[PDB]
Amino acid sequence: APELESRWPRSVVDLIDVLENELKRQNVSNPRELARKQAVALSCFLGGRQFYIPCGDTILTALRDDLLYCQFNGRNMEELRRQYRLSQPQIYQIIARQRKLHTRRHQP
DNA sequence: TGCATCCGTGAGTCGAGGGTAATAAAAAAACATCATGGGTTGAGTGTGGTTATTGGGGCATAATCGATCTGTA
Repeated sequence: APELESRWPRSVVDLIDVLENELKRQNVSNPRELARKQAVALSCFLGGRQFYIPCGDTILTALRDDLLYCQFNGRNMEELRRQYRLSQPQIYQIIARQRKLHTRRHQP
């Protein structure tokens, strides 16, 4: 049965909902139809091929990282370390990185 | 020389329906041939698998402030 599902399109189905919950959350008109055509593009784009999808929050780091730099206010280095369960080295690194990032924004 | 005889000629763009029909023999055998259906090749498209990683975070080993009790005219 699992091996039967191995080549099963069940994965396709699982995805329309993955698209649904963000589209419904973002509140756009007509979830279902938008997401199915949305999937068809992926099917043609990625038909019959090995693909590494960035796994296990790697993208979510970048968004976790952006908010943290926004809440870094110069003396709360302990506060956001509890509330993200991160550590001193992590905090320092992200801080310096996003600081350079914004400095490229303010500076030409 | 006169006679009949045959052989090419003769506009131009345009439109709309546009196709119709006097008749007729059956058996048999014989053969050709395509049509479907079932089975080997074979030709794929399908799917997991080991091994090259390059940013990131991390602990060492160093370093430059911040706050108070002992020594010198």
